[PDB]
Parts: sequence; structure tokens; C-alpha cells
Amino acid sequence: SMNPPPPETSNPNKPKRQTNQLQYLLRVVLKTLWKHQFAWPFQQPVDAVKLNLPDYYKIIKTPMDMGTIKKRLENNYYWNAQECIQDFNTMFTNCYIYNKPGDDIVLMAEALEKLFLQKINELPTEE
Ligand SMILES: COc1ccc(S(=O)(=O)N2CCCCCC2)cc1NC(=O)c1[nH]c(C)c2c1CCCCC2=O
Repeated sequence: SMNPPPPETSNPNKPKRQTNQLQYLLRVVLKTLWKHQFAWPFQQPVDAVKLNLPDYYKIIKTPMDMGTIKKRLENNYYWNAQECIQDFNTMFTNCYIYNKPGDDIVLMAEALEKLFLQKINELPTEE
């Protein structure tokens, strides 16, 4: 079983803008999680081929990861902050669907998610 193509990170047909909320999402929220001890399972799409996980994309139909989110922000793929927040939520949801209580990755996801929520609770004012 092959990996699916990774999520689109650029769309030359979508209008683009910079906002303070998107600045905060890339340079505060994403950066805080990206530099964290537990970031590494979440920095790129799950490679079901190299890791020999042929059921991963049978179970996870909306994959998402912080490498994709980072590239989406850097390519101005998001217009609304909620599009980016939704991607982080999807990434965490996938981890809790595929993995079980007691798995190390679940503990890593919980710690990253706590930090994500703390940072998003300080999202700046909308324009
Ligand atoms: C044993 O699992 C790994 C071992 C090493 C690395 S790695 O060293 O980072 N690396 C180099 C080797 C080839 C893959 C590309 C990066 C990653 C992973 N695995 C993840 O990054 C990852 N993430 C999630 C969200 C998952 C998983 C897989 C396990 C649990 C299921 C899951 O939900």
C-alpha cells in the first residue's frame, strides 16, 4: 500500500492575505509546538510505507500534520484563522483515533494539545 499524496500546501487559485491572527498562528502557535520535545511524530505526514503501517490510511481519511500546517502558513494557504485551527484539531483527532490510552504518542499528543490550547486562548484581536 502506497502513502496517499500529502495535503495540498499551496493553491494558486485562492485569494491571500496577511493578518495578525495568521502571524500569531505561524510565529507563536506553530513555533511553540514545532520546537517542543514531543514535536517529531507530528512534523511530517505519517509515512505508512517507511514505518510499515498499512492500516493507517484505512483508518485516517483526513490526515494532517504540523509540517503541512507550517507550509500552509508559509504559502498563505489560509485566509481565516479557523482554517488553521481546524487543521491542528484534525491532527490531534487523528492521533486519538488511531492510538490507545497508554501509548507514548497519546501522552505526547496530550502535552502538545495542552500547549496548543494555551496559545490559541491568547489569539489576538480580529481585524
Ligand atoms: C515508529 O514511528 C516512528 C518512528 C520514527 C519516526 S521519525 O524518526 O520521525 N522519521 C524517520 C523514519 C521514517 C518516517 C519519517 C520520520 C516517526 C515515527 N512515527 C511518527 O512520526 C508517527 N506520527 C504519528 C501521528 C503516528 C506515528 C507512527 C506511530 C503511531 C501512529 C501515529 O499516529
